[PDB]
Amino acid sequence: GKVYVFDHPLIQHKLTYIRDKNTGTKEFRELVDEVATLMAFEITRDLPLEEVEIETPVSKARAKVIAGKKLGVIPILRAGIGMVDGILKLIPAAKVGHIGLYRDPQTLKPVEYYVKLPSDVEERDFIIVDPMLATGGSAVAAIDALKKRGAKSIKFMCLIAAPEGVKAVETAHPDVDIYIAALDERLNDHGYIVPGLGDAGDRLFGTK
Amino acid sequence: GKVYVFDHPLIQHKLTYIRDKNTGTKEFRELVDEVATLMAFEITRDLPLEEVEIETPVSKARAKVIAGKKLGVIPILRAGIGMVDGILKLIPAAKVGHIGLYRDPQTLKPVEYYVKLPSDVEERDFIIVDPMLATGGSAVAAIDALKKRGAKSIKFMCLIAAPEGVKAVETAHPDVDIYIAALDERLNDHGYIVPGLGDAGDRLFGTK
Ligand SMILES: O=c1ccn([C@@H]2O[C@H](COP(=O)(O)O)[C@@H](O)[C@H]2O)c(=O)[nH]1
Ligand SMILES: O=c1ccn([C@@H]2O[C@H](COP(=O)(O)O)[C@@H](O)[C@H]2O)c(=O)[nH]1
Repeated sequence: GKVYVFDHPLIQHKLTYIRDKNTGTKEFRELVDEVATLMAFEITRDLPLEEVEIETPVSKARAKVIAGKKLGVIPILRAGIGMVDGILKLIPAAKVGHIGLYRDPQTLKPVEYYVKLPSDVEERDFIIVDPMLATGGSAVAAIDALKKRGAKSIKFMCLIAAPEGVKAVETAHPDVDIYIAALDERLNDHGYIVPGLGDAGDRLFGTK
Repeated sequence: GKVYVFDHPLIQHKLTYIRDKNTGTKEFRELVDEVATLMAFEITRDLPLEEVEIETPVSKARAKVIAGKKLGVIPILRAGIGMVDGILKLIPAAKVGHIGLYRDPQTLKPVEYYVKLPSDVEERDFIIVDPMLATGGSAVAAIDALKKRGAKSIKFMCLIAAPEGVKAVETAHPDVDIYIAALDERLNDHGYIVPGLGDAGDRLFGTK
């Protein structure tokens, strides 16, 4: 599918401090939440409009309201929770589901481990969120997880992504669009995005 | 100058409930604040970017930060304060100035009455805010007020505006751009925008 880069100068600005190694855990946490809300605005620019008829204190009028559709925000444990409340600010109605993944010794990919979703799965559109899209491993497992439960609308959103990871998602799931804030250049032997921002989880929780 | 209409479906959605006569003062207040923050995002999409060199926990990097410029938010008493904090959320650094206007018995236009601005006036760009742009009377008086103090960058932003009021501003100040969320059709004998939303001040403060 297509990848959308959100280049708003405010996102770009906050992203810079998010990357800087000197930004402590508290600022990091707060900055990600902010960039999360900002991207939520850009992404929801799609929401279908239906027009009703209201009546202001002056006269009647033809206004518009949001189409009426169910939304689902699903963070990938653990660094994923860092971007939920930010999105929930704009869409308080959206339901929140979580997904855990485990990794085995001699394997090349993560695997579904813990899944909790809202019961109306078949109906609502979902947005899987995770700060980093590296090898695409965790993202793919997560989407496979959702498709298996029958959600037919899946979008992925992250701050920073690596080419390989984007390709991994394209290949495995061409029907899923990707929303990123920046596309870095590559991965290193340990799987970190370069230049990236280090370990999202540690920077967020300030703990292991 | 040019008028920019922000048609984001979220703004359109919230605007509808803002107009509805049945929305009580508390929701109104809160809804305006929200639409204010949302418009603040759209308007600041301009902010110039300068690129610095940071160093993430993984490697060095070339990032961008906001140009560095001073901003001023100036509400027109009284319904103007309803949109300040919403904007301040995105730009906490911006300074806040107020402007009061009085009206005399046999006159056709408002007039500067109370003015308090940050001292760096000559330097910073300002955004005058007021929920409604009706006859354009109050807006013009307000801009005249700022130009007289030597601010050379002035933008006007409101929720709903009437054609006459837009024209009034164009005529009196062609160098000021206008940012609105909706352009209604006309004014009635009492000066209210049709369909509009009634008296912004009463709906906001719930008092006279
Ligand atoms: O530089 C990186 C790369 C990955 N991850 C995290 O490691 C997990 C594995 O991503 P992936 O390698 O499966 O793409 C994801 O939860 C992601 O947030 C980071 O925190 N920093
Ligand atoms: O329908 C309207 C028209 C105007 N005003 C308020 O009355 C003042 C006068 O605007 P104007 O007639 O000078 O344009 C402004 O502060 C504006 O917010 C309203 O509350 N509702």
